[PDB]
Amino acid sequence: KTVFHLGVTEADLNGATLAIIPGDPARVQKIAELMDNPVFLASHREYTVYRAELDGQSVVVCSTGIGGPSTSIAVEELAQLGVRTFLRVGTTGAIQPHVNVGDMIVTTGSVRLDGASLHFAPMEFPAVPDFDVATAMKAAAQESGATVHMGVTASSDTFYPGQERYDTFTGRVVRRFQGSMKEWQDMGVLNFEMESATLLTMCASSGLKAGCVAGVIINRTQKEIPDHATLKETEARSIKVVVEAARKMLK
Amino acid sequence: KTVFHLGVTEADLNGATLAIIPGDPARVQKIAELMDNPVFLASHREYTVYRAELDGQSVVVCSTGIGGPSTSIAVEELAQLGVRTFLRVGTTGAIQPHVNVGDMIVTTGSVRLDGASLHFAPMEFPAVPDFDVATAMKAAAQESGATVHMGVTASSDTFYPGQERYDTFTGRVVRRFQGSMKEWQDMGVLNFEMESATLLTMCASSGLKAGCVAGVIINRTQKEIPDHATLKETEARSIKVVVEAARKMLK
Amino acid sequence: KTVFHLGVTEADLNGATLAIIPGDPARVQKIAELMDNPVFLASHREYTVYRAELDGQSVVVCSTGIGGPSTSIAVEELAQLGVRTFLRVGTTGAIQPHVNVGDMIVTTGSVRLDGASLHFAPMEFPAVPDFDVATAMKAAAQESGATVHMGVTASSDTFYPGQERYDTFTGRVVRRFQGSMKEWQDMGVLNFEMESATLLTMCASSGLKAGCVAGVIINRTQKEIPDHATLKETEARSIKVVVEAARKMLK
Amino acid sequence: TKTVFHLGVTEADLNGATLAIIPGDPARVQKIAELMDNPVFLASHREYTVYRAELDGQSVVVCSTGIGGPSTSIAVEELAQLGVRTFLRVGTTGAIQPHVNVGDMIVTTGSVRLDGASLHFAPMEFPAVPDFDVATAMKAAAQESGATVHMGVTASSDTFYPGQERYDTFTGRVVRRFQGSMKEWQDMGVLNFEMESATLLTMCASSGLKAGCVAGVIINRTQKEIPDHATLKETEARSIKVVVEAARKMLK
Amino acid sequence: KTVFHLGVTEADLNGATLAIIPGDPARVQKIAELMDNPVFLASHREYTVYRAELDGQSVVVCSTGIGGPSTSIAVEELAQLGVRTFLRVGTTGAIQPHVNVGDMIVTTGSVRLDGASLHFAPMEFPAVPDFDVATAMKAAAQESGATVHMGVTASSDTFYPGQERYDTFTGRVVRRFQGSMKEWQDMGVLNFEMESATLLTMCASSGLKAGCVAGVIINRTQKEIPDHATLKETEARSIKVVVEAARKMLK
Amino acid sequence: TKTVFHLGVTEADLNGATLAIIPGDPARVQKIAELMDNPVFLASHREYTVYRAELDGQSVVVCSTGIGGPSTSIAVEELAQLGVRTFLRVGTTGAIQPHVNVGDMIVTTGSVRLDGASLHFAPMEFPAVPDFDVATAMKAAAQESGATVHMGVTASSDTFYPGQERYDTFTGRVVRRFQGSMKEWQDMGVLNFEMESATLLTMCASSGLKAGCVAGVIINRTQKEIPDHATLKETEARSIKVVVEAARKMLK
Ligand SMILES: [Mg+2]
Ligand code: NA
Ligand code: NA
Ligand code: NA
Repeated sequence: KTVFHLGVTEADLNGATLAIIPGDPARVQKIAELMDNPVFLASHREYTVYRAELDGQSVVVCSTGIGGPSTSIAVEELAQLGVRTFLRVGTTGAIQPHVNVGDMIVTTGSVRLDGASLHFAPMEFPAVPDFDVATAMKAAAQESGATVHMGVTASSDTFYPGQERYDTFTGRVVRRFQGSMKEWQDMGVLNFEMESATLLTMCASSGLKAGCVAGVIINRTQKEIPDHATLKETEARSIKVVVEAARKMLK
Repeated sequence: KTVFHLGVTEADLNGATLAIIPGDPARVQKIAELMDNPVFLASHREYTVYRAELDGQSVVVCSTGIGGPSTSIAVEELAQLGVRTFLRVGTTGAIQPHVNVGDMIVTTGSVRLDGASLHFAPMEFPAVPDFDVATAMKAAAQESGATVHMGVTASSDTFYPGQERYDTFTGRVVRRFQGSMKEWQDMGVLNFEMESATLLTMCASSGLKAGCVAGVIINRTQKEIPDHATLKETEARSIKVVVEAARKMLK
Repeated sequence: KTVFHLGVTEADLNGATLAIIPGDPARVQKIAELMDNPVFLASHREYTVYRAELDGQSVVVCSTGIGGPSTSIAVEELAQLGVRTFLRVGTTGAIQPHVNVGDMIVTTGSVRLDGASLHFAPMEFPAVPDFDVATAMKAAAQESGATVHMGVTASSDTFYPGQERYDTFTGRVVRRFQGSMKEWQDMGVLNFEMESATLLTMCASSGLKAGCVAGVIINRTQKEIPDHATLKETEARSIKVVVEAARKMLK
Repeated sequence: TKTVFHLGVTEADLNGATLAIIPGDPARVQKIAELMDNPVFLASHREYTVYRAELDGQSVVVCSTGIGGPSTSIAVEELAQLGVRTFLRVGTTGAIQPHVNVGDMIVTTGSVRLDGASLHFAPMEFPAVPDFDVATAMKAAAQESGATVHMGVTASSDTFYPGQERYDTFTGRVVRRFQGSMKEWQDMGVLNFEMESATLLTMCASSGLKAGCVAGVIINRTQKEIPDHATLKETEARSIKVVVEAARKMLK
Repeated sequence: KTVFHLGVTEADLNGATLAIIPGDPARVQKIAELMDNPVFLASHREYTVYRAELDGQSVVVCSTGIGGPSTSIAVEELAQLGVRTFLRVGTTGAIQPHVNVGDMIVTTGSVRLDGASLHFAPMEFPAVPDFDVATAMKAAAQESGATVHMGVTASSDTFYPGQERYDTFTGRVVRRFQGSMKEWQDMGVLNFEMESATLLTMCASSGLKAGCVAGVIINRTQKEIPDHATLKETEARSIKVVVEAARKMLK
Repeated sequence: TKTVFHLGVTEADLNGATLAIIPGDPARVQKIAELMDNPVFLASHREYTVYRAELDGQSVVVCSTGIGGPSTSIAVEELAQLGVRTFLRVGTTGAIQPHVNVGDMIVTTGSVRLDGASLHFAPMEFPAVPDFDVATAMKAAAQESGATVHMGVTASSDTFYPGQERYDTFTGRVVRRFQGSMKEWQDMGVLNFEMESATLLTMCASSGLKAGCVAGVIINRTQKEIPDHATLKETEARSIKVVVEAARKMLK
């Protein structure tokens, strides 16, 4: 049996029960090649799927696309094929002045500024990671030598108005999001992204283990775009960290 | 300047003020080749971008990925580059017994079961198309010989629970969506999809003209696999119709 | 055999399946007299009911009163007596500078700033007209020689605070409505009125065909007071247009 | 001289009135006014019929509201622009509790806000409650008329049909929000449904205006008995007699 | 049967069907000693319980603690033991300039700025007192010679941000509550407290009779500080008044 | 020097404490304080009993909260004014999952916000989340005690009765919102019910304070509604030993 969107079967996964889920399809091969015997399985729409081996055990790498809706499809269909643990990796921009480019963020909870999380649990339910995944990500990030921040991420269904950007076609932000960035800053939120609220809510309410780790590639309060060397090193560290976190999760 | 995600410039669009926006990146070239002088511009993440010419005028074709969040990025960045009219095309499944495979649906309004629409307008605001775009889509659809339905579409941030699917890993649907498919059926809703609420709300509240047309490729109330020829013909007709609707909007 | 509020039976309607529904009881006779053989049927509370003949077919004219609640009663009771198509006519202000006194607006969707719409469908559902009624209204309005605007109407349960009027007894506007007129202006909304959200939501979710057309008699953004002659012409044109729209709907 | 936009009257037309009786039906306005002295028709436009009269020498307005919070909110606002500060709603109603009998009177102590226009004056958390002096005067007038009086909560709906959980309709459907709602209100002690009190009471309690509602019971949803015309006629007449006596107590 | 939190039995109550419910456990004995034969029953957590006799009838005095949650436990457990009428007494701060220190407020309805009221009735339901109890409280307060205000009270789940206090650890007030005190002032709200919305909603929806009376001990709009004698007199008058209101409720 | 408004203490009274242990019941404050060095009573007002003690040479406060978010929010605010930055909640809880046994410990990783006071600090979208170091210390302290420990989501209710879907009550009714809610939380993997963690965690996570919750299971709601009182005394004793050891780990 082949799932509707991902184009793979349970046999294709070789017994994997853990997936690493980047957003960008072009990063899938790069993550798989950090492990042993990487194998391309399928690519359709924003979903590129590889398998590889980590300490002898099969691991899936599957892209999600941008946003909760496309992420929710990938997580569901991988769970149909036996995956139980989901490690999100990416890079991100921080919104607090003490966070530096090259630091890592491990999300301990997300502000649910999305719609798909409500398709799994009502708004009162916390978008929080599994404690073992969060523990493994913190340990892998710390062992990398980076400075690590554990804290809250704001997870938005838009890149522009929901992150209170005004440098846009209309220059307008709807009332709900006017003043929102300052509010999140004053509440200690570390960063914005666009998938964690869906991922964490769907997994925490469905018997699946999930977490999110990200390397910081810009501080939005300072707007200092990194040189190429620093960007490359931060991107590389983020995926090396997520693979070591997967290693810590294997049983 | 090059826009942040799509990787194209205003010059690359060569004057285009109208975009055709399918979901799947692999459909972009297939739409572009119905027009004159198609040229590939860029491909990043779920976003593949071509230009072409229709009756001497430039037209962009840009994929959106699945879901309102990735759609909202593409629409905003194309608008930054001068695009003012957005024609969504795709194929869909219907939820009314009287709608047959091969028929076309032109959306007159969407049920906002998404999150990104709320980043542009509060829930009270109607997710409705531009009337000229809807009229052009109806005319083009009828001129193709298909049976056309004008009506309401339910636009969900998930494929599974928000469309009241129970054939899933948990088999559960949150309270909000229990009994929902029958509620929408009794309210005359024609079909589910995953992008129109975001697209139509964002455009109608932002000075952009938008509409949606889709070919019906399955009927969820019927238990019948369509033949391959009928599916191919319906896909081909959907994109012929959207290009003819673009020709009507330009003229 | 009589419905509870309107005081008419199905036999009194002489087979009519289409109603013209103004708000003011005193306008019912005026609209009826534009058609053939007008006959007074009943008057109770805000509900004055006539019948007339248009191209040989019976048409009902029934006032609604101000607001969604009284409107919802008239629509339901007429539907119980066999009416399936409802054409709302009136006159309105406008909130966009480009809309002039004497122009006409055909609503493509309503902002649901009412309560009664929620008694038919949850807020996510679009308050949108039937496409054939909106098309007939656009055609009748344009054929009259008026400048016609197709677009979104804000439909408020109040005349005063929900339209952000400060020339009131308290001069207070509740937080929800502070700044709201500029927000709707920036979102492209054309006008305020007080019944379309209820009408359009109720009908679109209940298998009834509805639409709304209005003549513009004042513009909130303009200082010039309209010539009383232009007001009289606009009132007369509005009802001539809705009768022609009814002619185009007859089968 | 300028007239208010919908009601078609000026402050001078009211002869100093600071109290209004506000029925829903325009045809009941003259019937209330004639219980007082020197009733005079002022205007009729749309659902708004307006009379003045005198009670113990003081001017009183009588003005219909139409059905629903939206048309009611217009009448209250425009009357308040002309100096009216106290608003007494009267009408007749069904009841949803078995202990409330036809011919009894209900004085609303608070309303379930199943409307929209109340939200245009105060967020949902705000209570739709009457002025305590108005409710007190209504209770005293009702008791002095010989009727059995019930003080309690009224459910105030923007619809007559689905919001009152009626299924005998064109579609036969009731939206999810209102499925099971009649039994829910019954178990919470709610006495009756009507269609204007949540708007009226929220608008007035948040705007420095005094308001209350009294109604004669003319049917009981929970009963099958059909009241005859003399009983309905008696209940309608008593309801307006009671509201005029309540106005007298407010003016004293 | 011994109720779980309050630690009393029906026999301990000696037939009482009326309770006076202050917030502070230390005030229970003081209230009981205004009546005949005061007897300590139990003390656990924030719940101190006495019985006394008033005109020969048993009355309970039971503290609630601060907040709707602890109040809801006390009311429920007393109702299990036969109590049907609940008279809340306390002292409060007023937010209207015309309300003076030493005046008394009888609540005619509460703004539901709490959470526990929603555990008994949806937000649309009015947090309103029983009319007999409010009438008895008005009469007792007026007969004492105090100036009495009947009106709306804002009932907050917090002492600090929900009363728009900025003199706090963070100085932050969440968006919902920014500007809120001026909005309640403009709406004619008399005072803030922290239990009435829960108490009134719970009782009104559960067949129990409840009301609230308070003496004003501070006014947030007035700079002048009240003297010690005025405060001691106001605290003493508040409890004398509630006992006289209980007398008026006995049957 | 001024005392805080409700707690009746000054910063000097706390001897520089930056960590508080916050039980609900005033009578348990002394029981926790006596597990540390040099316990001293500071104040008692309303439901707030406050002691100071010393742990490995560092000052620690113990302060009761009362039942519910509203009284808890006062105590946390006023302790934070006096320099407290870390808050360790200890208490008992009712488990809702069948695999959790009486006497097990639960460390909350996030709370379902079935309260009102959390909304006075952050909108509903914001996660009621503990500080990660506090949750890590609580888990380690609970494991080191020999207890079986569960990490997971807690449903945090403003009521004991209907919001925890209890039916053995005066009316026997539960409002629509909460009908079927316990099964819904069970199917979503929620471990337990209590009444303060949503307020505590949301207020601290949005205000620069570190907080966590640990609780001993005294009842399993898949079995019964009201708990039994033998290992309960034993469960309470182990829970407070665990929270003191978690405090030691946070101070190290
Ligand atoms: Mg730096
Ligand atoms: Na996507
Ligand atoms: Na009306
Ligand atoms: Na308490």
